[PDB]
Amino acid sequence: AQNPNCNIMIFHPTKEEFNDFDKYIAYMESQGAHRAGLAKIIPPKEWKARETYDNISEILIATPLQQVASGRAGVFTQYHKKKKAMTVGEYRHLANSKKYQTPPHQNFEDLERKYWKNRIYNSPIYGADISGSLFDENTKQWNLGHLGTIQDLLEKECGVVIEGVNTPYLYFGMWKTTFAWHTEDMDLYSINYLHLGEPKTWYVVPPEHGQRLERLARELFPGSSRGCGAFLRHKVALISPTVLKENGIPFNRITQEAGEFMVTFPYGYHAGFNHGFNCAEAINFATPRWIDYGKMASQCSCGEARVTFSMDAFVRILQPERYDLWKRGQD
Ligand SMILES: O=C(O)CNC(=O)C(=O)O
Ligand SMILES: [Mg+2]
Ligand code: NI
Ligand SMILES: [Zn+2]
Repeated sequence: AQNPNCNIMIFHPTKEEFNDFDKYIAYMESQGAHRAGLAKIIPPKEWKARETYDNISEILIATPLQQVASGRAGVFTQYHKKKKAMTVGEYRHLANSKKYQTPPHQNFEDLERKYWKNRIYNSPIYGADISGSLFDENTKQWNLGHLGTIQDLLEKECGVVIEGVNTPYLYFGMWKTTFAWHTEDMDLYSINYLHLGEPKTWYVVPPEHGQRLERLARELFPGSSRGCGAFLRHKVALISPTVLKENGIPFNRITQEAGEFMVTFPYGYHAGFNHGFNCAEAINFATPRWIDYGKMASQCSCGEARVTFSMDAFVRILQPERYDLWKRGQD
């Protein structure tokens, strides 16, 4: 078996290898990459997402989210308070203000120490889940607005035509903005490109060990667990690397820099934080190997997780027994 310790793998495709997206994903999996839950892909040196980022300031963040924490430094939840609309130029100025800017630090490890010590004492503002793309239409390779759709994959593998669409989303971050422990909707893959700015640190649990993370989360968030049988779908819970180590949970970490892609694999729990002002683009995708994960994915039926129009069809076709109860949650 390849990559039996489930380490995060880093790939450096040539421009020739960067032509065929599906083929490269299948290659990475042939080397065991999926066992980690997360891989990094450094694009060929000749490739670019677009010519410049000079003209993005007028993108609107219609509903910036203030991420307010509760709990202890290593075990906390966050709630998202809605704020008034602002442009990306206005958000960048806010991220760079004395109140929100990255503190002085020695290196990424020192900054990670400072994040886990101090995150709960601040409420950074995140622009999340903004439908759109920053890839130039002329970028033909690994353009996250031009991928094969999940509805087309399901149709190709299973023969069933379904409604729904698959588009990318933009993320504008600042120091301490946080993504909670989660897998993707329907345990899909994700791909994330860091277009510009400061890094993003990721933590990930190997898919084969995801249930260990779930059992710890039920112990650490016991009222949330009683409220919902898949409460990590709410995307609110954080657990630090120190707490994971104290409880024997297998995980890995890596820092993504501007210009780099990350891929998350089916049922790879992940969480992380931004180092300073940045912009990322991400989308879900599927492969043939995903189908069985989609059939087994947990679902939130308490009604908190509330997700896209296109997830309906996935549940209806892959999980017809759950359909009924999951849609009672979504209506
Ligand atoms: O970058 C972010 O805030 C969160 N993104 C992801 O969870 C992803 O790409 O799967
Ligand atoms: Mg603009
Ligand atoms: Ni994700
Ligand atoms: Zn729920």
